[PDB]
Amino acid sequence: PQITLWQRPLVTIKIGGQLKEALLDTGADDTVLEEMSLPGRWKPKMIGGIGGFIKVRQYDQIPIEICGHKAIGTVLVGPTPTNVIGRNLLTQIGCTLNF
Amino acid sequence: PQITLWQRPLVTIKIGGQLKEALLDTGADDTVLEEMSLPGRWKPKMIGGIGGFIKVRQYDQIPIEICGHKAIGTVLVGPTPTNVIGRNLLTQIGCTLNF
Ligand SMILES: CNc1nc2ccc(S(=O)(=O)N(CC(C)C)C[C@@H](O)[C@H](Cc3ccccc3)NC(=O)O[C@H]3CO[C@H]4OC[C@H](Cl)[C@H]43)cc2o1
Ligand SMILES: [Cl-]
Ligand SMILES: [Cl-]
Ligand SMILES: [Cl-]
Repeated sequence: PQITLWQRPLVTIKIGGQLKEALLDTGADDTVLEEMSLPGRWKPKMIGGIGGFIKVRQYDQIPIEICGHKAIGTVLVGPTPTNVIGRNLLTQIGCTLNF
Repeated sequence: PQITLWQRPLVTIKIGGQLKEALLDTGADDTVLEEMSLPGRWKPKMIGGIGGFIKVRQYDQIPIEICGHKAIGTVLVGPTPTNVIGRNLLTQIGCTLNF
C-alpha cells in the first residue's frame, strides 16, 4: 500500500497472539511496545528519545504480522507512551519512504 | 527518491542558509531541531516522546529545504537528541510510506 502522512500512520499488528495498534515510525531504530507478555529469553536495555531514556525488556526473534506481512525481529517492551514499529521490522516488510 | 530503512533515513536540510543533518521521521507529528537561532517571535510548546516531554520554541512559516525539496512551515527548537523532520514538513515534500 501507499500510506499517506496527513495523519499518523497507524496500523494493526499481530504479536504474541494479541492485536495491537502501532505507529509506522521511520525515526525509531527499534520496535517498542507497551507492557505485554512475550515468550522466551530477554535482556534489559535503555532506549533514548525526546525526553530521555526508558528501561525496556529486549526480546529477540519474535514473530509479528503487519498488514498481512509476516516478519521476525526484536521487540522492546516497556513504558512507552505509544507503540511504535521501528526500522528493524519496517525493512522486513519492504517499507520505504518515497518523494 | 526511494529511501530504504536498513540505516537511519538521514538527509541534509538547509535552514537559515546552513546545512544540517536530520532524520526523516514518520513517527513525529512535528519537526524538532537542536538549539539554533531563528528569526521572529516564538510561542511555547511542550512535545512528548519516549522519555517524557520537553519544552521547545515554536517558530512559524520558516523556509527549510529537505533533500533539496522546498518547504515553509513550523519548526520547533529545543533539546532534542537528534534533528527530526516530522509529518508537518514530510507532507510538504510529498513523502509517503510504501510497501
Ligand atoms: C506533538 N508534536 C510532536 N512532534 C514530535 C517530534 C518528535 C517526537 S519524538 O518523541 O522524538 N518521537 C515520537 C514517537 C516516539 C511517538 C519521534 C520518534 O521517531 C523518535 C525520534 C527520535 C530519534 C532519536 C532520538 C530521539 C527521538 N524515535 C525514538 O524515540 O526512537 C527510539 C526507539 O528506537 C530508537 O531510535 C531512536 C531513539 Cl534513540 C530510540 C515527538 C513529537 O511530538
Ligand atoms: Cl531485529
Ligand atoms: Cl530492500
Ligand atoms: Cl507546518
